Amino acid sequence: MNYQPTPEDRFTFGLWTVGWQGRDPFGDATRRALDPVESVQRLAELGAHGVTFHDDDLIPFGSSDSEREEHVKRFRQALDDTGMKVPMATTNLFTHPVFKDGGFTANDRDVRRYALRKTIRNIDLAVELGAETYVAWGGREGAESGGAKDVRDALDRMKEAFDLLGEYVTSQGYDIRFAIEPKPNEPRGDILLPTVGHALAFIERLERPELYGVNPEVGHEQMAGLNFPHGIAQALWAGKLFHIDLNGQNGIKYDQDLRFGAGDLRAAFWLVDLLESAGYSGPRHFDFKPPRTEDFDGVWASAAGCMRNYLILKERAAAFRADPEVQEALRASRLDELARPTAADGLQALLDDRSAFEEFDVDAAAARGMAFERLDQLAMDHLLGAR
Amino acid sequence: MNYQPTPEDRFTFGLWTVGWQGRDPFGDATRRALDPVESVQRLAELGAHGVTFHDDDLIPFGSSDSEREEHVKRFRQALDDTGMKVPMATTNLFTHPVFKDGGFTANDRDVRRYALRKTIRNIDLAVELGAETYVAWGGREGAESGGAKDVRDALDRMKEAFDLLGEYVTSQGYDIRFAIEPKPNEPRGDILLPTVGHALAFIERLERPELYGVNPEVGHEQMAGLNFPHGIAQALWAGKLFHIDLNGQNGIKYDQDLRFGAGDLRAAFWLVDLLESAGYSGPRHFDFKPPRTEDFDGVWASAAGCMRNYLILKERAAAFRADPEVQEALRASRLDELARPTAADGLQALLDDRSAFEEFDVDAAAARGMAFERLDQLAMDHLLGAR
Amino acid sequence: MNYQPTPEDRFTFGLWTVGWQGRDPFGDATRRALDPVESVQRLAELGAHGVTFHDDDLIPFGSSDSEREEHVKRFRQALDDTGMKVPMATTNLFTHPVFKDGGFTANDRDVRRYALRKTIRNIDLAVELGAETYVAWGGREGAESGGAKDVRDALDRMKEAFDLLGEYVTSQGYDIRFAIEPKPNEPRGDILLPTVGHALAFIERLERPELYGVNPEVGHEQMAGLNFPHGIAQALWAGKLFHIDLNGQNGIKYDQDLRFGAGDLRAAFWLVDLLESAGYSGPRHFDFKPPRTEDFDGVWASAAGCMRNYLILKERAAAFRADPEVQEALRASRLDELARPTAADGLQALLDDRSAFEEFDVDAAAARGMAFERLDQLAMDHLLGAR
Amino acid sequence: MNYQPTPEDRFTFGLWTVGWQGRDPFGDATRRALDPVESVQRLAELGAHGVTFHDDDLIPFGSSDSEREEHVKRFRQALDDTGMKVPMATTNLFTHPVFKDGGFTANDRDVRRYALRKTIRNIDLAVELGAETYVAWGGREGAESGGAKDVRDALDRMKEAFDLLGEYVTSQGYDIRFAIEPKPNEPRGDILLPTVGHALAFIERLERPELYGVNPEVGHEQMAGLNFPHGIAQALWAGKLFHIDLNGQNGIKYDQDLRFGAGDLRAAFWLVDLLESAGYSGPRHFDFKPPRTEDFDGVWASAAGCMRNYLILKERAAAFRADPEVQEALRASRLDELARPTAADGLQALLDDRSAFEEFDVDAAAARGMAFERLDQLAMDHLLGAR
Ligand SMILES: *C[C@H]1[C@H](O)[C@@H](CO)O[C@]1(O)CO
Ligand SMILES: *C[C@H]1[C@H](O)[C@@H](CO)O[C@]1(O)CO
Ligand SMILES: *C[C@H]1[C@H](O)[C@@H](CO)O[C@]1(O)CO
Ligand SMILES: *C[C@H]1[C@H](O)[C@@H](CO)O[C@]1(O)CO
Ligand SMILES: [Mn+2]
Ligand SMILES: [Mn+2]
Ligand SMILES: [Mn+2]
Ligand SMILES: [Mn+2]
Ligand SMILES: [Mn+2]
Ligand SMILES: [Mn+2]
Ligand SMILES: [Mn+2]
Ligand SMILES: [Mn+2]
Repeated sequence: MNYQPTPEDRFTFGLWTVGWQGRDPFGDATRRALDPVESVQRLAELGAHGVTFHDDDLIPFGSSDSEREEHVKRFRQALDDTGMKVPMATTNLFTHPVFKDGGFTANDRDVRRYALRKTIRNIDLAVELGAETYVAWGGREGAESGGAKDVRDALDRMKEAFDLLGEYVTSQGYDIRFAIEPKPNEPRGDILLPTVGHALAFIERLERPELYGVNPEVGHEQMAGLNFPHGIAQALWAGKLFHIDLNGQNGIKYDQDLRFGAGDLRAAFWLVDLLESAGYSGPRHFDFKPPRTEDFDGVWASAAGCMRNYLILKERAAAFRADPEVQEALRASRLDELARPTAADGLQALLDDRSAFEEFDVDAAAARGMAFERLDQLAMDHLLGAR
Repeated sequence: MNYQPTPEDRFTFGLWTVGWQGRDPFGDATRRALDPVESVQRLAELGAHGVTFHDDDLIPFGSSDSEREEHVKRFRQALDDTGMKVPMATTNLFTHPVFKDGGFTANDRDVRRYALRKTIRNIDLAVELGAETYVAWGGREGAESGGAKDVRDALDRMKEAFDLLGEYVTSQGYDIRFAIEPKPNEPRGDILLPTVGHALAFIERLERPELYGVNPEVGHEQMAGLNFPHGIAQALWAGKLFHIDLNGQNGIKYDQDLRFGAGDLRAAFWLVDLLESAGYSGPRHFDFKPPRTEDFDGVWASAAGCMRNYLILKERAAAFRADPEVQEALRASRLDELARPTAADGLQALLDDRSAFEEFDVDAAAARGMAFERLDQLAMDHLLGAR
Repeated sequence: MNYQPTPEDRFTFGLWTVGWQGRDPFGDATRRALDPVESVQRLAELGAHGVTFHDDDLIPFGSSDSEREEHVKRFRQALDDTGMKVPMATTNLFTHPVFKDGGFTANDRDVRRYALRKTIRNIDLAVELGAETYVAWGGREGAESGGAKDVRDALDRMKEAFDLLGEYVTSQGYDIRFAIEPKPNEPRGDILLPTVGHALAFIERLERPELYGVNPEVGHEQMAGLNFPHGIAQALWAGKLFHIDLNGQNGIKYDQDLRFGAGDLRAAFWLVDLLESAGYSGPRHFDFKPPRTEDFDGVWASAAGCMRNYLILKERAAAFRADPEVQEALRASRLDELARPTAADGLQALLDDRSAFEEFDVDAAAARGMAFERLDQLAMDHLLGAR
Repeated sequence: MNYQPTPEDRFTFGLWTVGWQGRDPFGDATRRALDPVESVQRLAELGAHGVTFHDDDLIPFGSSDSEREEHVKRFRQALDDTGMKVPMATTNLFTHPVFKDGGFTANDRDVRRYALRKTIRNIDLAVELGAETYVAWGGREGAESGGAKDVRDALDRMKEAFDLLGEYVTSQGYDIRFAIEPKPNEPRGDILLPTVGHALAFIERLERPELYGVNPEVGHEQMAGLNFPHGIAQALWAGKLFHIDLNGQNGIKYDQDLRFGAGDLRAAFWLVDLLESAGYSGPRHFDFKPPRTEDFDGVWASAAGCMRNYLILKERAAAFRADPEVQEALRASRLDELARPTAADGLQALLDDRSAFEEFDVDAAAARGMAFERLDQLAMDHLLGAR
C-alpha cells in the first residue's frame, strides 16, 4: 500500500521551495544555495512533473544579457534531460530594496514603470519555456499605516498595471493567462487584495476579465482564519481557478509554508475531495519551505511528503464518495435537495404557492434533524482508514 | 467643545441594538424587552435620524394579519410623532429553529421557498415605510462540517434567491436596492460570502448586479483580522458601498458588537477619514449591543457614545487633512504620485522608454525613504489632540 | 476493526453536553430539554463510565429543599441502575443575571459572598455523590472595558475565594481537589486566567497550592492560537493535570465545542499520544455540544463519535511509538539526547570544558540536519493508517 | 503643549531596534548598518536614558579577544561622552545556524552546553557595564512538528539552564536578576513558555525563584489575542514585572514590532495607566523596528514617536484618574467594593450569614446596572482630549 507519484499526477514545485536557504527574520541561512539544474534533476527523480520560477531565481538580479542567455541554456538543457515542464512562471517584485513600498502600487511612479518592465521581460521568457500561467503575488503592495496609501488610488494603479499586461499579451498573440495570488499580510502590515474574494471581485473591473483568474494558497486564506475549501469552491463556481498553491499552516500566525498535509489535515482532505470531484486539471503546485532545521536529505524528504500526502488524501476522498453507506448518508442530510432549484416554477408560482408560506408547517420542518454528525464521522472513519 | 448629533448627521440604529435583552450563549436576559415605540422616542431624543428593523423585531413571529396591522400602526404613529425615518429594513432568517441549516441555502428545498416568501412579505413592508435599502445577512448559510454543504450548489441556490428577489422588485417597480452583509463565522462554523471581497465577487454573477451592493460591518471584517478601512475603499472603488454597519470589536474572537469607537480606535479614525473624504452619503448605522452588565441608563449612554465617537473622529480627521504640515508630509511620502497614471503614455511608449528599465537607477530609487513614520505620528498627534 | 468503548476507558460527559438545547446568540432552542435520568441511561448504553454536572443542571435554580431532595433521589437511582459514576462536579456561576459581572470577582461584594455560598452547597453535594474533582470555570470573571475591573484587586478577590474554599474542604475533612479551567474570552470580552499558564501561575500564590490543579479544555487554548499538547505537557511537568476537557475547535473564533477529533485532528493525535505516554489516569471528559442542526439521533451519534475518535487515535499513537523505524528516527533526531542532562558534571566542569566553547566547532554542529520532516511523515503515515 | 523626553523618563532602546537594517523573510536590507557609537550619540540627543544590547550586536560573532576589547572600549567611551546607561543586556541564541533547533533546549547536548557558555560570557560583560537585568528570549526553543520535541524533557533542560545561570550569578556575587520574555510563535512554529502566564508558572519551579521575573512585550501577548494590560497586572500581582518591552502590533499576525502607540492604541492607554498607577520604576524599553520603507531620518522620527506617545498617554491617564467626575463614576461602578475583602469576617461567619444566601435577594442585585459604558466613554473622552 504505496503511493508513488508519476509525472501524470501533475505535481510541480517552485525553484524557491526546495531552494530555500533557511534565512528567516531572526536567523542566517542554514543551507547552501542549490543550482536550479540540480533541483530539476532531484525533483524529476522523485516523480515531479515540472518546476516553476520567479525571474530572479533563474537569472541573478543584474545579470548582463550574456550571463542571462547562459543561465537559460543550462536550465533548458536540464529540462530536456529530464522531461520536466515549466507550467507557470512569476516575477520577484518583493526582494530588492527598490520594491520596499510595492511594485505596481509603489507611491513613486518611476518604480511602478520599472516593475512593469521587469514583469514584461519575464512573460517573454515564460512563453519561450512553455508556461501557460503567469502568477502575480503583490507581496509589497499594501502598508503598515493608514496615511501611507490611499487604497482607491492604489487599486486604480493596480488595475492600470494588469490592463497593460493584458494589452501586451494580446498584442503579442501569446497564449498565457494571469493568476493573482492573494495574501492578507506579511511582509506588509496589510496587503491589497487580501483574500480569494478580494482578488475575484477585482478581476471583474479589468478591461479583459477572461485573461485573469486566481492562484489561491492554502496557508494564505488560513492566515485570515477562513475555510480554504469554501474559497476554492467559490473560485471554481466563478470559473476562475487557474492554478493553486498547496502547503500547510497551523492557524493565524506568520506564513509557515509547511509541506502539504501538515497544518490543518481535515481541510487538506476536503480540499483534495473538491479538486478531484470538480475535475481540476491544472498543476498541483507545492509552494512550501523545508524547515531550516533540515539538511539536504530533509529537503528531499519534505518535498516527497508533499506528493505522498496528496496521494493518500486522494485515495481516502475517493473511497469516501464511493461508499454506498456515505451515498445514503448524503441523501439523509439532503445534499440531493441542495442541488435542486428552489423555484424552477418561477416567481409567480412561488408567490401563489400556499405550501411555501400560508400552509407551511414550520414546526414539522424545524424538527427534522440534518444528520450531519453521522455524515462527518463517516468522513472521519474514511480519512483515518477505520473504514 | 461639545459634539451633539442632530438628525442631519444621519445616525441610525437597529431596534435590535438598544433592544438587546442580554441573552448570550452562557446566560439569561439581564434586561426586560423594550417596546419599539419607546426605542423610537428615546433615540429621537438623543439626536438619531432614524431606525431600522428586522421583520421579527417589529411583528412577533406568528402574528395574525390583525395583530400585524396593529404593530405597524403603532410604530407608524411613533415615527410621525418624532420625525424619525426608516432607511433600511432586513429579514430575520436566523432565530427560528426552521432556519437551523440556513434560509436561502438550507439543504431542504421547502425551507428555501419559505425563506423567500418571508423575505418578500418584508420588502413590501419596508417600501411602505420608506426604506431605500434592504439588507441581507445570511447568518445561518454555511456549515460546521465539510460534507454537510456542497458550496458550488449552495452558491447556485444563493444566486437563485437573490435573482428572484431582483425579479420581484423590478416587477413591482420598487425603488429599493439590496445590500449583502458578510460575516466570516458565528453562528455557523464557517459562513458563506465571509468577507466584503467574497460578497463583491458574488454580486458580479447575479442577473442584475446594479441592484446589489454591500453592507460591511466593522467587527465582521476584524473577526478575520482584515483592515476594515481597506475593505471599505475597495467597496467604494467598485461603486458598491450601499450602507454600513458601525461598531467595535477587539480582535479575532466572538462577535462583540461594542459601541462605535471601542475596539480598534485607530481603525475607527481611518474609517471616518475615508467615509468623509469619499463623500459617503448613506446612513451612519450602529449595529451594536449595550453590554449585558448594563441597565437602561447604560443602554442610552452606550447609544449616545456611538454618535459622540463618530463626531469626535470626524473633527480630528478633518483637522488632519486640513493641516498644511500634513499636506506637505503627504507630498513628501508621494501620495500625489500614487494618484497619477503609471503609463498614460501607453504601452509602446513604456516599452521604448529606457528610463523605465535600461537606464533606471535602482539604487538611487531604493535609497529614497518613504517618510511614512513622520506622517503616521502627525496622524497620531491629530487623533489625540496633541495638535 | 472496531473501536468500542467500555466503562474501563473512563469516558465521561457533562449533563449539559448531550443536554444542550441548541440556543445560540442568534437562535432559539432546536431540541427539547432532556431529563438527566434519560441522559444517564443513554450514555451508559453507549459505553460511557460516568457523568458530571453543574449544580443547576441537576437542581433547577430556585428549587425548595423538598424539590432538591427529589431531584437528587431520582438521579441517584439512575446511577444505581446503570453503574455510572460521577467523578467531577462544578458550579454554574454564569447563567443567572446576578452573575453578569462575575461570581468570585463581581464588583458588588454581596454577589461575591452569594457566589461562595452557592459553590459550598454544591461541594457537599459533589462529595455525597462521590466526585473526586471539583471544577471551577470563571466564565463571567473579566471585562469588556479597561476601567471596569482593576485586575490586581480582582486577583486578590479570586485568591480570597479559592483560599476560603480550601479552608472549607480541609475543615470538613473532604477528599476533593479543585481544578481551574481557563478560557481566554467569551462571554466576557477578556476572561481572567486566560490560559493554562495563567492558571498554573495563579495556583502558586494560594495558601494550599496542593489542593489545586488545572482542567484545560482543547478548544480554549486553541481560541488563543496556542498548542494544546504543549500546554498539557507543561501542566503534566508541574504535576497539575487534575482533569481534562476534550472537544474540537476550528481556530480562533467563538467557542465551538465540536465533538472530540473534529477541529485540529493532528493536535488530537499528539494530545492522545501524550496522555497515554505520560500515564494520565483521570477521566477522559467530553465538554462538547452536538450542533443545533441535529435531532436526538444526531446527539447520540455525536457523543458516540467522541469516544470512537479517542480510541482510533489511541491505537495510531501506540502503533507510532511501537514502530522500530520510528524509534530509529527518534534517535536520528536526537530525542534521546534531549532527555539527558545538559550538565550533570556541574557548573565548574562546564566552565572548564574547552569542548563547550573555546574548541567547539560551531560550523560542524550547525551543518547537522535534525531529520524532523522524515520523522513527521512517519507520524502522518501512522495517523492515516498508510502504515 | 509639547512632550519632551528627558533621561529622567527612563526611556531605553535596543541597539538592534534603530539598528534594524530592514531584512525581512521576503527582502534584502534597505539600510546600511549603523555603528553602535552613532546610535548611542543619536539616542542621547533625542532624550533617551540608555541602551541595551544582545552580545552579537556589540561584538561581531567570532571576534578574537583583541577585537572584543576594542569594540567594548569604543562603546564605553560613547556612554561616557553622553551619560547614557546600559540597564539591561541579553544573549543572541537565535541567529547563528547552530541555534536552528534552540539554545537551552536544542536536542543536541553539545549545542546546549555552548549556549550556556555563550550566555555566561555575556553576563560578565553586562555586569561590567552596569546592567541590573539580564533578559532571556528563547526564540528558537520550540518546534514546527509534534514528534521533534518532547516538551517535558524540554522544560527539564530549560529549568536546568536557568538553575545553572542562577548558580553562576550567586557564586560570583553579582547583583543581576533574570527576566524571561515570552513569545507564542515566530520563528518556531510554536515557542515554549508562550505567554506571560506560562513564564510565571515556570519560574515557580526554579531552584531560586526570587532571581527571576518576566520581560513581557506588548506585541507578543497580542500575537495570541490576549489583553496586554491584564497580563501585566498579573505579573505585577506576582511581584515579577522586572522589565518591559514596549511596541505596537495590529492583531494576530507576524511580529510587527511597530513604534509604541501604533497598533492597539486603547491597550497602550490602559497599559500606561497601569504602569504609572502601580508605580513601575524600571526602564521604559522600546523593542521596535522602524519600517523598512524608511531612511535614517524616518528611523529617528520613529524612535522619537515612541517616547512622545508614551508621554501623551501618561498625561491623558493622569487627567483621567484625577477627574472628580471619573472618581464618582468609579464609585458608581463599584470599583471601591472590588478592593474590599469579600469575607474578612471568616468562613464560619460567611456560612452563618443568612444575607449571603438564605435571604439574599438575587433579583434586586441582578437588576443593578454596572454603569461601565458611561465610565468607558469618560475614558474615551480623556484619551481623545475631548475632556
Ligand atoms: C514566489 C511566489 C510566487 O509569486 C507564487 C507562485 O505561485 O508563490 C510565491 O511563493 C508567493 O506566495
Ligand atoms: C440583524 C442584522 C441585519 O441583517 C443587519 C442589518 O444591517 O445587521 C445585523 O444585526 C446582522 O449583523
Ligand atoms: C459547564 C462548564 C464547567 O465549569 C466545566 C466542567 O469541566 O466545563 C464547562 O462546560 C465550562 O467550559
Ligand atoms: C533581541 C531580543 C531580546 O532577547 C529582548 C530584549 O528585551 O527583545 C528582543 O528583541 C526579542 O524580543
Ligand atoms: Mn505562503
Ligand atoms: Mn504561493
Ligand atoms: Mn456583528
Ligand atoms: Mn450588522
Ligand atoms: Mn468550550
Ligand atoms: Mn469545559
Ligand atoms: Mn516582537
Ligand atoms: Mn522584545
